[PDB]
Amino acid sequence: FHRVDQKEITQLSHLGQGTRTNVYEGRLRLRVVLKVLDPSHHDIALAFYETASLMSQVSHTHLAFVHGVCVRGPENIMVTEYVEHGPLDVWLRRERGHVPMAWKMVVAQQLASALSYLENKNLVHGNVCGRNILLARLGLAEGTSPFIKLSDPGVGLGALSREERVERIPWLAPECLPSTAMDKWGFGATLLEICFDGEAPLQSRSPSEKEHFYQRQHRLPEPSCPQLATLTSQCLTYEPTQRPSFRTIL
Amino acid sequence: SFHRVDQKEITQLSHLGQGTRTNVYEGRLRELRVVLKVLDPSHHDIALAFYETASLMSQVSHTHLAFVHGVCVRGPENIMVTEYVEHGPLDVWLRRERGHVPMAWKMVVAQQLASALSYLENKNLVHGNVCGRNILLARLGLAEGTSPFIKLSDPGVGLGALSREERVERIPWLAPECLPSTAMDKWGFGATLLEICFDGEAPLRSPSEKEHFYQRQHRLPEPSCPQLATLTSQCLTYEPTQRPSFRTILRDLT
Ligand SMILES: CNC(=O)c1cnc(Nc2ccc(F)cn2)cc1Nc1ccccc1C(N)=O
Ligand SMILES: CNC(=O)c1cnc(Nc2ccc(F)cn2)cc1Nc1ccccc1C(N)=O
Repeated sequence: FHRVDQKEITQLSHLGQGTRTNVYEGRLRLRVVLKVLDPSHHDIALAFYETASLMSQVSHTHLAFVHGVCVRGPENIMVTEYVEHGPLDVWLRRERGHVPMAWKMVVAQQLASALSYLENKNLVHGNVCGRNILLARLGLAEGTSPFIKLSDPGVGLGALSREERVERIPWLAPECLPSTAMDKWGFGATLLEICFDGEAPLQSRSPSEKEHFYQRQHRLPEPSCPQLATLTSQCLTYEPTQRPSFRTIL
Repeated sequence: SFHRVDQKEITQLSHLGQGTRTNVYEGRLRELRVVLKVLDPSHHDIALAFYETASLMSQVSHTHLAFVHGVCVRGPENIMVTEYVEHGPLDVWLRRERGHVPMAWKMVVAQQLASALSYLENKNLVHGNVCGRNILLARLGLAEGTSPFIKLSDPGVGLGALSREERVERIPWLAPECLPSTAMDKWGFGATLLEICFDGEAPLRSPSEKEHFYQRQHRLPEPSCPQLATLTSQCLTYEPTQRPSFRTILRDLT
């Protein structure tokens, strides 16, 4: 990745928080988003640099751009693309009950296209969820279509604690609780989240209840949209090898 | 004239901005995404000028003119239900993108605006409120890379119903002969080309200073873009009859 000097960036409004990060709007000497990692252990910083490296070596219409990394004292900052309308799950909740099925199907194909590209290069995202799908275009006007970008996955999944992995249920693949196959589960859980207008299954459950659900191999709900019922059931199987490829899904 | 929309058919969503005696909101029409132009509580003569705009826009059809769905009366509020475009007003977008809007992009917008105005001129219809704020971006042409697409918004409350103070606030888009005809839209068009060339920074100042500028017949700046210098000078002439027709302007833009 490219090294960004702190003199080149300006930090502005707080947008949200990610795993061990704070997300801000900023400027790059361009409007950008700064993902500021908390003062962390070197294993976390390394997992953060690996994500920056991954995202800097890939290029796809539906993957967000990474400008580089800035080290500012104990803070590691990923300088990333600012996407106009921000996270999908937030927008879906605000528009609940008024998002058509045809709109949701365009998003699903766009996400599957980004993930087919990653699968073809044997690259793992590991954090596919509605919060990480950014809306570049809303597709609300007649004769327009939405346009998404999959955000970077942030701190790599391998560096997170068990508690953080439990917090990621139901997007977390069950084999990760104790491969590219994990993104098929994340994709399936995100399609459920989309079908339910940004209300993910198991959102009102405790960490203990979420861990129990996976330990007993309980299966996530069938979506309310019949067009994605078979696809989600095939993606949300506990046996990773039985999940379909993104070429097939797409 | 226009379709009547019952308030049960509309949902009022987020505030987008304000126009002359109006508040603009995003909305839904039973669904389609729309924009609701909510007129302030007004006298009957102001409401009538608002209905006249709704009637005008409902009787015309052009790919670069915004569609009007109809009018809803909600207590003392008159609401024009209009077409929603994804990216909003041109002047706002230009200021945010200042310094990286190429000249070829600005020329597509100019041709598209001249096309809408040639259509109105051919029907002897006056817009009276051509400005960057009223040019709506349906497409930026950036994600797909294929060029912008605009819609000229409705003119809102008819210019004839506004006060002198409101007309002075509309300088430099206001034609000077309107301070105390389709010719007025050439001036508005010319002032909008300047505004576009300057990345949404229009020329001109206090109301008194703007009124003096017109009283002394001072001429607006020459644009920084040499491709539109002659066209703007011809459109921004104080003698209305000396302004070129939109048929001519539209052929010159090719
Ligand atoms: C790689 N780039 C991004 O992740 C990114 C790009 N554009 C954004 N626009 C935006 C626009 C309006 C608004 F109100 C909020 N955000 C937000 C972004 N991140 C987030 C922002 C907040 C919470 C989570 C994320 C995240 N998943 O990182
Ligand atoms: C006839 N239809 C319209 O005029 C109209 C259509 N679509 C819009 N989309 C949009 C999308 C995102 C956003 F941030 C803001 N706007 C804005 C519109 N009006 C305006 C909105 C604000 C201020 C003035 C006008 C105006 N000139 O009336």
